[PDB]
Amino acid sequence: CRNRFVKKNGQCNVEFTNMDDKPDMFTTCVDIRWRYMLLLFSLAFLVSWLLFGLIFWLIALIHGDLENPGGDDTFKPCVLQVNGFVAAFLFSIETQTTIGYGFRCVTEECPLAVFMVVVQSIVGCIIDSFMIGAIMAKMARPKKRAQTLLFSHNAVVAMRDGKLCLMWRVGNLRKSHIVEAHVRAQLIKPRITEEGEYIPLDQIDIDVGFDKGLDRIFLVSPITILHEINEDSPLFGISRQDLETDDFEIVVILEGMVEATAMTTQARSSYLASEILWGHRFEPVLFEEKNQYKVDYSHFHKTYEVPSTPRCSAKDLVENKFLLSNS
Amino acid sequence: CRNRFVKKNGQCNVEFTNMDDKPDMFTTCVDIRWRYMLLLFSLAFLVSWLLFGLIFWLIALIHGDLENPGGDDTFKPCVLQVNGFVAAFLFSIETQTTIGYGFRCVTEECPLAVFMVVVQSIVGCIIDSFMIGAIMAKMARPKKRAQTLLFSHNAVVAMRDGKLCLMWRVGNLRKSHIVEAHVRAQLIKPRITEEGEYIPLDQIDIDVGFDKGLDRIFLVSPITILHEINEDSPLFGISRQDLETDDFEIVVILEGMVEATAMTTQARSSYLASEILWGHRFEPVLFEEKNQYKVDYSHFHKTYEVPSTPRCSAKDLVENKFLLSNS
Amino acid sequence: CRNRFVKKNGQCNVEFTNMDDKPDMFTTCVDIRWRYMLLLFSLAFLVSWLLFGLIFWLIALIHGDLENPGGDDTFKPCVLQVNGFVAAFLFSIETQTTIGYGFRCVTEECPLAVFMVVVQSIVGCIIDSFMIGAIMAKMARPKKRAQTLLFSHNAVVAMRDGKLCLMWRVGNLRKSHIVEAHVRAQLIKPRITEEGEYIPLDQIDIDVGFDKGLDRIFLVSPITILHEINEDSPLFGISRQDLETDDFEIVVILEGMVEATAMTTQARSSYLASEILWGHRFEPVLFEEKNQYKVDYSHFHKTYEVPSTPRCSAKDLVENKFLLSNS
Amino acid sequence: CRNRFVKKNGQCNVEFTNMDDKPDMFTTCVDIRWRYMLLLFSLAFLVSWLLFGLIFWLIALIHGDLENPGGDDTFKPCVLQVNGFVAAFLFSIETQTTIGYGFRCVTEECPLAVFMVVVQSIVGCIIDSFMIGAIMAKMARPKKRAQTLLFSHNAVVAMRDGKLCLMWRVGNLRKSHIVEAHVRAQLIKPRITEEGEYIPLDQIDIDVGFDKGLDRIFLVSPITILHEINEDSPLFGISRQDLETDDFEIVVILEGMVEATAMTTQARSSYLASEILWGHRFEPVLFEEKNQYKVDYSHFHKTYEVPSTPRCSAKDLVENKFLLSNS
Ligand SMILES: [K+]
Ligand SMILES: [K+]
Ligand SMILES: [K+]
Ligand SMILES: [K+]
Ligand SMILES: [K+]
Ligand SMILES: [K+]
Repeated sequence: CRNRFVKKNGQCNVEFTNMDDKPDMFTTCVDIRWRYMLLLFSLAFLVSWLLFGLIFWLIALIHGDLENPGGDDTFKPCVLQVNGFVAAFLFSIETQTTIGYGFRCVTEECPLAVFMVVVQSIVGCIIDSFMIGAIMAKMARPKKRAQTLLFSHNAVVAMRDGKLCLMWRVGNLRKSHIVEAHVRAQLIKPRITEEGEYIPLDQIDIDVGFDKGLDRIFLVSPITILHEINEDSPLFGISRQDLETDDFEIVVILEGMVEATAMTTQARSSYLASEILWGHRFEPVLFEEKNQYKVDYSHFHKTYEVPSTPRCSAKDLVENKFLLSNS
Repeated sequence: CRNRFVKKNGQCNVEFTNMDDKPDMFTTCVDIRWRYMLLLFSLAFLVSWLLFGLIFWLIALIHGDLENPGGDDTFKPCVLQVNGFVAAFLFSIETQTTIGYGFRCVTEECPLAVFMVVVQSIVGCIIDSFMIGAIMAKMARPKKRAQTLLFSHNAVVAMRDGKLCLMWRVGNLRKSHIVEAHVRAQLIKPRITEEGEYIPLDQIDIDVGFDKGLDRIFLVSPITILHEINEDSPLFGISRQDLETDDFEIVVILEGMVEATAMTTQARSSYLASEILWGHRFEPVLFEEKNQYKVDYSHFHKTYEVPSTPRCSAKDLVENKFLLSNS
Repeated sequence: CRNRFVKKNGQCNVEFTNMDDKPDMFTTCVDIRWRYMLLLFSLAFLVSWLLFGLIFWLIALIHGDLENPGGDDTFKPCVLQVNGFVAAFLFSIETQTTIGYGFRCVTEECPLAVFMVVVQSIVGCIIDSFMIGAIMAKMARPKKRAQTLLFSHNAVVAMRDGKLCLMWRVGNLRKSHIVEAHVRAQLIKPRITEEGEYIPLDQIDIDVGFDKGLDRIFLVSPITILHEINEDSPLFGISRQDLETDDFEIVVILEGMVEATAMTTQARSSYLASEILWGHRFEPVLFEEKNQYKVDYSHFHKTYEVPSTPRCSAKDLVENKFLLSNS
Repeated sequence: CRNRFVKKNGQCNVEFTNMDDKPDMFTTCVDIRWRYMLLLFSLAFLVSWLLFGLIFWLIALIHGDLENPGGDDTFKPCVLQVNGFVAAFLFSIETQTTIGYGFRCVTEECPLAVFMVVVQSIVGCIIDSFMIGAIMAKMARPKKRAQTLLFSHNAVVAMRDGKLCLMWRVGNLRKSHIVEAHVRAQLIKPRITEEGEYIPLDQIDIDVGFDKGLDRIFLVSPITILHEINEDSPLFGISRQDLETDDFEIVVILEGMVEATAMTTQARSSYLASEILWGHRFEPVLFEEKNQYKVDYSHFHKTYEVPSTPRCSAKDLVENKFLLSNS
């Protein structure tokens, strides 16, 4: 009844508080939402359009263009047809977007106006490039990527090849592969060291074959991950009855390079002591039909009872062999 | 005669069925075909062009512009020269593309029309950016990348340095390298555990040197991968005659970071029991000519018989030594 | 009092000198600062605008356009309305930016002028593309990325589970995870080999569990890294009093794939002999409140004394057991 | 005198011949040279500009526009001011580039002409996007990236800590780090197995500490890589005199994730038997000056003689100890 450290869906159940400070662009960019980033960029356009519009309007005002927007034989405006702020605003937009309808058109008359068109051209170009890049950042780096990996709802304890094992099933929801895929597991419980030190949650490795490289998996059809419960296992002393009492949690991990997303992935899940099914085995999901193999995923989470499974702990199992040898 | 789990070309022979649900953009993007994605984008242009065209047409209609498109001394249209829907449509296109010929040109007269030009400018800019990004997504993340790695058509069993070995050849088709390249192999067969549990396809590691780090290869010219068949090998009890009987499959893997594609790669192949050549050795592909080394790839798949190869299993080989020692 | 090889913040304290030579674009690009890269691109625009402007001006000059910019019935200019260098300059800008107001407009009259517009169009397009790319390079590859990982200010020496240990704490400042995270540590001191060879700084591994795969960590809430001090440890012979004398440094590393930045990361820190707190333990940062777990980061760096901690070295600790056994 | 398998600069000395076939875009793109890719894109522009120009010219021809380009009260051209092929060509360019000067301007008159402007707009947009992407491909994936890692010109054999060792030096030419850096080495020679099989070049691991994880290095200042020559070493039986006779090659590798280029890297070099200096040691490159450490890279390749170095092989060294024990 303690609590869930990692949720069934992989989400971690911890919140951070009281964090100190630092007084980056790429991370900041991908962290913001679409609607806000698009609002941001449209704001960037408006502001720059309005700014230059204001400048061209000032220039026109001072030059006397407002009273002679089309010019004549004796008089040439800085920008043709700026008759007021709305016109200046339009000329700004038309310049920066590069629409350039041309009714409002810069002339050779004013160095400053020519300068301002050069500047706005460069700015408009810079802004666009930043928008193209930010849109790719948030594009190729989404926070929501759909889980490509499935863990079974339950783990189970059963005999395989003379050994009592903790077992859980992993699967790939896509035809795409996972490169250099490998698995890990941890038992999560609080504990007090013999020296009296309290460890709120201790993370204790569950051996899935790392030392022989057998934690490395080639995952096509769903695979059943195996933990042999032995002297070195944290579950060594745990019997079926201990299970309905004990408060602990097992975190399971699958890591690898997903050929779809191109990025290294960590898929997570969790089994509470109460979510482990003793004396059970998974229903087979894999079937061969003539020319081809098929996986039926509706059997993925399903299990069946194996009543011949011993109800004592692995430690009892071992100790009993040594007890009936000597006598 | 059972069936092929992995095809010679690396393709996996399994199909998934009965999958449950989830109710992403980047993955969705790269999964669609070119012609459809290009059709999609052209559709995006049409729709937005038609939409704004419709809006400018409504504005023109209500303002009375249709009857005075060029305006006069007493009357100024919202957008010059919109005389009907085709003209409005053109003005829309010309605005969003930023072509801006200028015959059809927005004026200062109508706040709403100016507003709409601003909006369309932003939208056109957003659309373009998404097209530039999607085209890179599908660009830098192709599904068809040409296999850069070659496995020999056959594996073989022969003596090397006093040991009976399973051997197969791998090669790089490019001058480009593979960083942190390493190999793996698995024997694939169904089996029943002593407890009566049926495993439709069990995946059993074939030791290629992982424990000594010898599974790690520096691949320039083709290399012959070696599996010593010993007590711990699944092939320990298999003789030449067992081979023409037995139903099983060996999957071979090569993983590494391809310096060409920049992405971590898994190259796969398969050898059926019937595709393993007992008492054979690969023809050498590597030759030194004066100043330089050359590889002749026409010898890559070729093998020759070594009649002195023992036809008994490795287990017989060992057991026989112990049988002629003691006597 | 020797010196700091690695700073507390991970920065390395070494400078390179007397480096020889090589007589790339992507690296060169990301190495330059924003303001200089933006200045660079604006310079690229100016230069190309000025160049073509000069060319159109020459063409106009030679054709006689300067004296008849608008043309007439008997005479057609190469580019309409180029009346001087400022006009030519404007036409250049208007062409390359694709603003194209159209008052200055190329005609069918001069093959060379048409040619030049084609060329400038291609160049302007090339320049833009390079600017869009460079801006992404520097965008997705920043030098300043905010440290996502925290090391405790101090390490400590205390008993855990019957063993004297060197301990330090690591933490993730973000809810984002670290894929395939693992840790390392080194003792840095100069030394002289028995053969008389001087090694200015020798880097000696501190065992954090690599051989059992226990150097691999699943990091959610802060974790305390453990080095058991034993026969094989460089700290085996070091007591509490040796600590206030000895001159040495311990470098701690955490490597992994950060799910935020998408890139493989190396976080670093350092503990001088004087920064190690003997007979101390870290304050717990992790607390369970009902439905959820919380981390209080204000306790991250904090420690408390454990007076029962032995002040002798691990070697003394061992040797003393063997001394009181035999008697 | 045999030959060089790997050049001092890391380049591999092998050429492939007689390769079979496959009947991708991203790889193909980055493989082509700049000048050709830029020529390619400019060709793409020309072709599309010429094509549509031809179409608008046909349309104009058939409509009768060539004889009335400006139109009048009773007659409206499909595109204003197309008076011939040069004009049509200009209108094409002006449309696709989106310059849109506007002297040549499409009208509402011809559905086909409007259609063609829509099509060309989409095509021009597609072409541009492909150019922006290809330029990034070749941008972020260069073939020439400057070597960031240096190997010493020579290896050496000397005693360190009671053991005869093969040694070579590696260094980072940049302040940038290498994440998860690790080293490897191989002895390359042809050999004949006891069964009579010829291996043109056999690649035999040289143990740099892989089993203890000591092949993993934290590289700041140059480091001297160590191979202890022992029973399991291929160099076990090699003395100083054997060195001036023997024909063999040692390939050295350094792999890691370069924080600069963001990509996993393999740096390579080679030492011929003749390039190994027996009874030598590297000059120290690292020096501490007060507040800071410095590396002098002009000492990087330099070595000095250690006359006390034994000239016999490691095997002799061992065997001699056992010879003077027993007597
Ligand atoms: K334009
Ligand atoms: K334009
Ligand atoms: K125009
Ligand atoms: K090991
Ligand atoms: K990796
Ligand atoms: K225009």
